[PDB]
Amino acid sequence: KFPRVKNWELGSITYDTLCAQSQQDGPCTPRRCLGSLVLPRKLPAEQLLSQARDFINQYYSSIKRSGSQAHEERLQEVEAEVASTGTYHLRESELVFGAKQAWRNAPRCVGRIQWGKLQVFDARDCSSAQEMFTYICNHIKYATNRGNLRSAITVFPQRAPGRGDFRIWNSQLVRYAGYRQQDGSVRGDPANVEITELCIQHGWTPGNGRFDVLPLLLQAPDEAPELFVLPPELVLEVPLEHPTLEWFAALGLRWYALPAVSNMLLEIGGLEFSAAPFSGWYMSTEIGTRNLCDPHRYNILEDVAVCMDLDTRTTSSLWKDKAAVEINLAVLHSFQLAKVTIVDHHAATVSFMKHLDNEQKARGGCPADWAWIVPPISGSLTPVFHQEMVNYILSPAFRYQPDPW
Amino acid sequence: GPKFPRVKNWELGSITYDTLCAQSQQDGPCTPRRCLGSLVLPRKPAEQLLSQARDFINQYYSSIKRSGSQAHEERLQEVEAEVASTGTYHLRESELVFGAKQAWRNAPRCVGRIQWGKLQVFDARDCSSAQEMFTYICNHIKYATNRGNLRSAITVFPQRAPGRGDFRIWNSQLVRYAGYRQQDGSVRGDPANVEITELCIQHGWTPGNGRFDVLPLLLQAPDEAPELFVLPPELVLEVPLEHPTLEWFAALGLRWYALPAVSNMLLEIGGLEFSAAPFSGWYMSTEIGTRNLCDPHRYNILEDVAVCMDLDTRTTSSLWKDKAAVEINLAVLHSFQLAKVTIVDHHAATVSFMKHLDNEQKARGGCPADWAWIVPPISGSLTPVFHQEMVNYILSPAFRYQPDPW
Ligand code: HEM
Ligand code: HEM
Ligand SMILES: Cc1cc(N)nc(COc2cncc(CNCCc3cccc(F)c3)c2)c1
Ligand SMILES: Cc1cc(N)nc(COc2cncc(CNCCc3cccc(F)c3)c2)c1
Ligand SMILES: C[C@H](O)[C@H](O)[C@H]1CNc2nc(N)[nH]c(=O)c2N1
Ligand SMILES: C[C@H](O)[C@H](O)[C@H]1CNc2nc(N)[nH]c(=O)c2N1
Ligand SMILES: [Zn+2]
Repeated sequence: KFPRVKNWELGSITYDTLCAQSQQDGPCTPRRCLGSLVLPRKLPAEQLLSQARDFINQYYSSIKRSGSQAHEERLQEVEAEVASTGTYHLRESELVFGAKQAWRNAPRCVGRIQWGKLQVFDARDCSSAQEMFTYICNHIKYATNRGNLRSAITVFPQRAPGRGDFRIWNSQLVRYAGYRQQDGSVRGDPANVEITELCIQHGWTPGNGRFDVLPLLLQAPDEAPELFVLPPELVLEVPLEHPTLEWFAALGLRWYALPAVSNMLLEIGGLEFSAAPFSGWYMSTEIGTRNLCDPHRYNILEDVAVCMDLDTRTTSSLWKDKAAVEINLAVLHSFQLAKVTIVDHHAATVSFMKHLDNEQKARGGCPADWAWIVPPISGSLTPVFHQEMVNYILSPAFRYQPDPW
Repeated sequence: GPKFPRVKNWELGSITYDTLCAQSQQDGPCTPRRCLGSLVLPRKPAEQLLSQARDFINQYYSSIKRSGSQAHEERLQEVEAEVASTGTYHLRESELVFGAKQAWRNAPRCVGRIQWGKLQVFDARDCSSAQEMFTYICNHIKYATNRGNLRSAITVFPQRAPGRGDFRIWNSQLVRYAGYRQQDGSVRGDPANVEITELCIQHGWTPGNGRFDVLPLLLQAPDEAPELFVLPPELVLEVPLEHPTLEWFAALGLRWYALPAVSNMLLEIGGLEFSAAPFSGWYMSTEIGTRNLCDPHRYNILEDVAVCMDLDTRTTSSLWKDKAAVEINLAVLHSFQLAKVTIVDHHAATVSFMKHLDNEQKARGGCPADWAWIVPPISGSLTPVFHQEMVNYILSPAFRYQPDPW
């Protein structure tokens, strides 16, 4: 059956027919919906072959050469390579297609209007932690681009039958240290406690600030991970200040410009890429609301509210909501002042809406995770709140994977 | 671990398993291929009734700790006999009270369920005219409103009968503002209520022309055309909205009623279907201040308020929507507080729902919850529910949606 999808602000209706191309089951069953869960409980030739035929068919269709000679000779190659090695390799152009399709298909991403514009670095000729680091520095410098950020992915070597994975231990290329203190509390970023402690275990000298940029633990197959410190001039950071509130700057708050995920797995045509770091630019709510205001992140709300002299003693003064708004404004202002790319949650979701329309004409649907797509302040003040969404798994995909340790 | 969904809170790092979902005897709209949890409305008796009935009666006896008893098996026999010979059956009084509370308890879209055990149940199963429905409704509103100190209540009209037509309240709520369609194509009042306004008029209501005219009730007794009834203005408590520091906000003439009372839902118990059974609580302040006032397709006042606040409305990145919504929300709380009318802010409320989650975990092993509806429409991740995973599934008794009577 094809689901009927309504926008409640406008009374408009479409049908999702794309969802019929899902070959992978999600977590819901008719007895119970599990769609607000972050993770899956879950976490041979014939089947690799079919995902591979499917994907190649996807690529030749994409360049409008379906059923051509080049298409059939390419299905033959793949057939022949699997048949004798139990695996195959992608052509650079195909990889480029798969990476953009994997972004296109990511249901938790509100930035997909950008999906066609992705700089793809091929790093499948990497054989050491050393090389990885080199590739990673070039990715950072390219993506950062003096504040004029540009989407990029760098694809390290695929997983292989015999052997350890290429991995980046860090969850992001830039992350702040979180230091567990004696009295139970955390200095710095509570989300990075464990990865901070792993870096110390492998011989990093720690700092003691709240914004110490972490080193990278890079691991080549079956080897101990290796520590690399990023050169400080490569990690663009943005000092936080407020348009009108003068003391805010005094707070010493800052955030880094580049959001680059480095622990997710990229799957294309049955092949898996355990190290394939990707980056775009931040939506300000990610920093203003979640990273600074989550109670299990930097948890700055009370501090800000007090500074604003708000009545902290009760929920009904709405001091939480008042402070959160200024912290998001301070993030937008500061990024705009330091000429670094940022998108607010209204502009972002408005363009997500455009993307839904585009996909509806292009593909007959768009898989989307409503809980992730709707922003964390002002949900119903943005258009996506009012938009129904069908969520499902298409391939190429980005997946989660276990932590290497 | 156990083969029941694992459920995680990402703020505290705590885990539970929902086993309650095992008791669900009704499929929702999702399947392994695609999740449909975000649709408001997905999709659209004989031997079926009996087993729905048996199930309910079994729940009733458990709740009183008499499962397996003689009174329990006799009740079962009594229900079987009745359906054997009439196609239907009837609930004992305390069975209705249990079921009505259990239906509120089961409703995945209600954040207010810490309150589920406290519900005044008005048995109106004797009611036999639209005039009488009106008396009952008025009694409900008086009781529920209690001069500002609101009280949860439900009034249950007679059940669907096979061969006879339904009791039906046409209004979606007991209290609703009119929406008048203009010549320029805009709406004055509440655009949500454009259809029910035009039906009131067709049935001979003489209409007003304000932004906040209280609609009359269109009430339908079995097999009769519906009849029109005007609520006496002294029974509809309203709160004029002001802001604690922005002195001009009172000048906008915004107002809202005290009593949220849903009147178009179907209460199903044991297979029996109560098509008219309006229930009411008190508001969480975001329903008024954020949805009713700021939705683009409702009163849509965000721009007006931001202009008064002298915000830059020509650019998204000034967060003018965000600042104005906050203030409108503070104004809803401030004004209900001053007027001594019960209201709860979205912080207080979501907290009490986390408590309710923990109570239900112990009592029943889980709690059906609709995340998109539980999370408030401003300040989501500032409330603890945002960080709580939730399992959604259908349990009976239940409030269900039903097709509009026209
Ligand atoms: C163009 C700038 C981009 C913006 C503004 C953007 C926006 C976002 C946001 C707000 C999230 C939710 C993040 C969170 O709550 O942790 C997200 C998730 C995601 N995005 Fe993007 N995105 C951008 C570019 C990209 C690119 C280049 C890729 C991949 C090539 C990508 C793939 C993903 C994926 C796979 C997720 C889900 C991550 C997860 O499950 O943790 N996005 N995006
Ligand atoms: C005591 C104070 C209560 C509060 C604060 C409250 C809160 C809420 C809220 C905020 C909603 C969502 C409203 C919307 O977005 O349309 C809701 C929905 C709902 N509540 Fe409550 N509730 C309360 C009492 C009740 C009572 C007494 C009942 C019935 C006995 C009830 C049953 C329901 C049901 C069935 C829905 C879903 C309505 C729909 O899907 O259209 N609640 N509740
Ligand atoms: C590409 C991109 C653009 C942009 N604007 N923002 C992002 C940020 O994405 C993330 C930020 N922080 C964390 C994540 C990863 N979260 C995965 C959920 C998860 C799974 C398993 C364990 C766990 F602790 C957490 C992604 C990424
Ligand atoms: C009891 C109660 C307490 C409280 N605080 N708030 C409420 C508010 O409940 C509602 C408010 N506004 C609208 C509704 C009705 N929602 C119906 C959604 C819908 C739309 C279209 C078709 C359909 F079948 C169903 C309920 C009810
Ligand atoms: C439990 C819940 O699903 C979880 O908190 C989700 C909600 N929505 C989200 N949305 C985004 N973009 N990112 C998140 O981390 C989350 N967290
Ligand atoms: C499309 C989406 O399902 C819809 O806008 C929902 C979102 N969450 C909601 N939550 C509540 N409480 N009330 C609503 O009307 C809605 N609307
Ligand atoms: Zn689902």
